[PDB]
Amino acid sequence: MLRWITAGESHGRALVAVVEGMVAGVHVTSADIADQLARRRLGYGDAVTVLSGIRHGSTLGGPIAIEIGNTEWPKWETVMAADPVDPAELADVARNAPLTRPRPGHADYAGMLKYGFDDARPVLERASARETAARVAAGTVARAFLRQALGVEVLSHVISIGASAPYEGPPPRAEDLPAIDASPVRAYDKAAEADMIAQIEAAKKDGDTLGGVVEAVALGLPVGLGSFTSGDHRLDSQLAAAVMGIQAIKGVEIGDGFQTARRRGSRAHDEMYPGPDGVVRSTNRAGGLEGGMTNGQPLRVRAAMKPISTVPRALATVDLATGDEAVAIHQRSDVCAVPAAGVVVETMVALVLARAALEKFGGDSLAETQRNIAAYQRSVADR
Amino acid sequence: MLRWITAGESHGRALVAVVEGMVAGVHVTSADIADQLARRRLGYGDAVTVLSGIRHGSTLGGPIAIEIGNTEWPKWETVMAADPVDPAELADVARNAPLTRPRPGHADYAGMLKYGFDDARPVLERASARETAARVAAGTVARAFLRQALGVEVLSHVISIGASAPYEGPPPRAEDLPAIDASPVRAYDKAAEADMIAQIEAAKKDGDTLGGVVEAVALGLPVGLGSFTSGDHRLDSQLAAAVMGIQAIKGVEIGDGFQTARRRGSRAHDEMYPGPDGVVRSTNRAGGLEGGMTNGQPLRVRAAMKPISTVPRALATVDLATGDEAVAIHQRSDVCAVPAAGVVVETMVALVLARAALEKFGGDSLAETQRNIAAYQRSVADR
Ligand code: NA
Ligand code: NA
Ligand code: NA
Ligand code: NA
Ligand code: NA
Ligand code: NA
Repeated sequence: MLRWITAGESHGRALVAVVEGMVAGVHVTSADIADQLARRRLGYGDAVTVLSGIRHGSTLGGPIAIEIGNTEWPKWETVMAADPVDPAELADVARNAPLTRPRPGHADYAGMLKYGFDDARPVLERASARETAARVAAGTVARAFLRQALGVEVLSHVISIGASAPYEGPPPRAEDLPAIDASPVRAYDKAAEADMIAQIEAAKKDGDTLGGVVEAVALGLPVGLGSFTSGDHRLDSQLAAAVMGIQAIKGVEIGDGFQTARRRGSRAHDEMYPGPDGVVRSTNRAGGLEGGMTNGQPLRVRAAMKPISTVPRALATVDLATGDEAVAIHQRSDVCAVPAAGVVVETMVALVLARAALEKFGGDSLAETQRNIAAYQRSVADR
Repeated sequence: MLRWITAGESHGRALVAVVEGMVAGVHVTSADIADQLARRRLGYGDAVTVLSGIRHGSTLGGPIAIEIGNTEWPKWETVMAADPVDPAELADVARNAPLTRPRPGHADYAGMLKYGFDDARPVLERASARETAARVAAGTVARAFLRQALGVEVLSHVISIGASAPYEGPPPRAEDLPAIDASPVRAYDKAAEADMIAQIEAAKKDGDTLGGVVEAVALGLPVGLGSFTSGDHRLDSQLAAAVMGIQAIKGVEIGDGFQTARRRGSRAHDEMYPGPDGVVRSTNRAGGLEGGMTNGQPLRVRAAMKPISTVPRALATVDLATGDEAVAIHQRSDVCAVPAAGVVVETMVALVLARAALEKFGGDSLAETQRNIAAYQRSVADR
């Protein structure tokens, strides 16, 4: 089974992603990884070393380990040293001071209590969204597989930021990605773009921060990934887990999501009609999933992100050392990370889709998986 | 690790739930199970046999197997026979006729293609929401554990059905459950109740069907279930998987969810203040989770359900046998199943919470787990 794991602290030496269970023969390079890491850095308001699992630009079949360096490591090499440091030397280092005032909205408080820590540092170092870089590295392998095996593309666009009027037009196609990635807020629609940029400008002036909604779209999927046989096998379950597990995400929808719940059955679903090469539909309210399976239509997954950067001077907290009232201090200064969150959602979607495809189509090498896919597609067409 | 699995077809002999990894010593009976199954039958518009794992009303520590009979089995005992039946005898049975016209919105089409079936019967039998009965049986064990180990209660109430004005007042407490369960639409609020009942009456008159939004609330949780250490360990990920995997669910939110994404950082989070016995908060926008962990506040999980019963004569489909146009025929006749969906969401929430509690607190018997919980609570209080 395809599996992924990330490791690293925000201010540690490096991050590591390991992907286990990918077939041999998938073409992927350090340059591909770096490119996706560059996309994760997009938005208005990462030295890669492949350590294992890839040879001469082709996966080997074994575990793929990717390291992502921390460029600021020299500043942190004592405070975040793996090995013991003389506590007296450490006592003279201002950077190593105690963080005992948890930020509302973050892991700090619950993580400190959970693990019995008197300092937020060990919590925030691992909880931080810097970890999504390691996710994106892993996701690159999944992306390559999906394209080479299935001709599938995963992209995203931003629906809303702050109080912007949500973009409710049709989703983009793959060929629209260059224009989206060139948008300061990775919007597909120019009117929504302007509205969102205005929201960011206003927040920036007010010294405030914003969240937003993003949509990942996966195109070209075969019918029948996921299953109806149990709750855990439904692809929507799997996608929900992968997307909700992203830092700052507080909601996930498939297709028209919560709006579908307000609609009558007569207008809620996607009717089917005859076509040359199979059943066709004129709507995709379902967002490409029915009964837990891909149905041939674009997969559409939406994620709601809370504002992720803490606001200066606004939020009351408690100094856990004393029990006294305090005010929370920020660790990040960006007004909005929604555009980049879209890229992270793409990654998580790709990983789940790749896993589901390997579950159905099997194989130990790409050529084998491809034969299996072709035979399945033939069997469907011959219906 | 606590694990659950369901088995059964809608018109098979019986359903089975198996729960593995529950501690010995939890008090739970067949009558408790039947009571929760009765709750699953609530809403305006199940013979239980415990086979293993419980002795004299106390769990044994091994796998708990619960069987739920199908009262209509005699009608289906040939059509759904496990063993071969003479195809000629079968050919004279109208009930065994082919279902080759997939219902929009259901598993039928994708499941037929996935598994190479020329009949929807094997798909709809397993995909059907009758399977949620087996979930509720399993969930009863989880509920008992949560109450006995942690004093935790899980309940639900309905937010909206069809185009009703959503209830956005405060959530109920445990002591409100009798009033909610006595409501025809399991609403906490009388004004919202009337609005929802009107929606159902209008749909019923029009020969249409409805979906809706429900909120599960879990009260009394300790701080620090779930973790920030990876995407899969975040409790919101786990809850999202469990809830989105329920039939007909198309969206999941934690706390204020998608609305949080429209708010500024200054008004999006729950500030902390000093209190006698620990940090206190005046808001719960987060819905009881921060950084993937319980934070002490009520857990609030919302689920969006599409309308789940097919509408007579409305939906075009295709006869897969011929390629000809057709109109979809329904398998269920209820206008709205939202109130009951709430009960199923409670179950899935309970199962995930019980699993997370056993992960942190360990133990093989309830008394052992309880000692571990008490010691943790003491250690927190002694901060
Ligand atoms: Na780590
Ligand atoms: Na190959
Ligand atoms: Na679409
Ligand atoms: Na079964
Ligand atoms: Na015990
Ligand atoms: Na609350």
